[PDB]
Amino acid sequence: VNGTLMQYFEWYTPNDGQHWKRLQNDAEHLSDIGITAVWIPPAYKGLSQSDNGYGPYDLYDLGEFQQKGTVRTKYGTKSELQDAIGSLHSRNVQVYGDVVLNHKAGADATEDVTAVEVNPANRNQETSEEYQIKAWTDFRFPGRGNTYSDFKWHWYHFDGADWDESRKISRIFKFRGEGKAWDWEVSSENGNYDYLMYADVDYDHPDVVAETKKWGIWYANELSLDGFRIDAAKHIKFSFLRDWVQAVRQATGKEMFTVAEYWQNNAGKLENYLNKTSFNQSVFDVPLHFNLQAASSQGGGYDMRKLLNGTVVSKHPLKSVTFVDNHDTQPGQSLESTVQTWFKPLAYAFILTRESGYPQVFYGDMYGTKGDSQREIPALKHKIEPILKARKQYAYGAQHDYFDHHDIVGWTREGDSSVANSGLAALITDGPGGAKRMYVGRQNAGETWHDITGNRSEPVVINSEGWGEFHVNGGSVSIYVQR
Ligand SMILES: [Ca+2]
Ligand SMILES: [Ca+2]
Ligand SMILES: [Ca+2]
Ligand SMILES: [Ca+2]
Ligand code: NA
Repeated sequence: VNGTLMQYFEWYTPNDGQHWKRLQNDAEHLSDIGITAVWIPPAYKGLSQSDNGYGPYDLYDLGEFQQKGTVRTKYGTKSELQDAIGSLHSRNVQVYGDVVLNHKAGADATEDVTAVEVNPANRNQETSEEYQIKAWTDFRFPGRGNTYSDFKWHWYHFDGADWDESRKISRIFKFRGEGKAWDWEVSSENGNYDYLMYADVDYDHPDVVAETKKWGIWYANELSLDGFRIDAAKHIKFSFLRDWVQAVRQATGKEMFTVAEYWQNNAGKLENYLNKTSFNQSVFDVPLHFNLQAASSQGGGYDMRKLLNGTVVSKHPLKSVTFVDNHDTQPGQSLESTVQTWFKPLAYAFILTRESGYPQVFYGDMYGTKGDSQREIPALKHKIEPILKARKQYAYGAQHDYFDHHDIVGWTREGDSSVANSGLAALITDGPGGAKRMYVGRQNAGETWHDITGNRSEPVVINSEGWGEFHVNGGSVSIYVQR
């Protein structure tokens, strides 16, 4: 059966501490609709209870130690998360944990550090003489003590930070120590993009490297994780991420599927990351997201024949996780670039019914986003579920592509003899509707097919040769399958 990932959170998921309970409760629904793996938000204690997890304070605190004035994380307690995972597993759904290793946030105290400022546009350039700062680098874990790990962090485990408590100024500070330098290889944007936010981990420090691998193995074993989602990969030494994934696989003996968030609309840079990590991990198909977003925003003017241009799925399908939107691209967020609602079902058809790539459904698209703009994403589950059913029950067999018109494009799947009544014919259009003759396999001759989305009520009969004349409404999607 085809695999389908679900990102199970959005930016505005509530800080009610009930998200793991929500997931546990949704396990049956997710398995029923065909989700086979869930990517959960960072599960460890952030700089505050309300942090989404991307400002992690203590990786070893999964919502079980009193730190930051709370036991639970934003999402709930450790036991609640373990219950959610147990429910998913009972329904043959896997769980991928989010791994936030770039930086640490929320230090317990400052320390005196010799530092230099660097150019924000070229971090390889020092722009001040050395001076003393007070940086937030002492991480002591007062509520955990030595439980699980007696490692304590200090300035020297980091390459830099962006705040000096002495002068109360925000700059990119690079620390001075013994052979300190920004890590390589990382994205070359801004000269060296090792530094992003908070206190940047130094992946040159041998103790840090060993400790982080130890943590990775611990985290997998503690939650019985089936794989990982790596946050902010372009800001972390690539050979380190390569080795870290391998270390966890060696210890567990498990596949440990991993997808990295390498946030760059550049297929060539994404391919470089794949090479530098020995093709041991997938990447999100950032270019495809941007293409889909472009099509959704040009009011019909986008050349739909070009949807696959420059995408990772077109070049390294087996290493691509395709997606429509995420918590960073949703309205009001840092990488805001939302696929417009009218086009969203078309985009889901594109990632869920095509043969290549590992598609990811976004919780915010299914259930809606709860931000404060007058342009939040509505709950589109009623439009995505039919497309998920198309994936689960019909998207099998040989695929034929029809990227042959500036608005109306489509593809078919012939079905597989081992999946009863499988096969489909999909059409999408960014402009006025119309028709397209497409081949669905001579073995489907004479069959009555119908649009599983309900957008069109008229059935299509496959002729004696395996060709059907399919129809799509304007700015819409139709996916035809056996009646
Ligand atoms: Ca370094
Ligand atoms: Ca970094
Ligand atoms: Ca067009
Ligand atoms: Ca058939
Ligand atoms: Na670093």
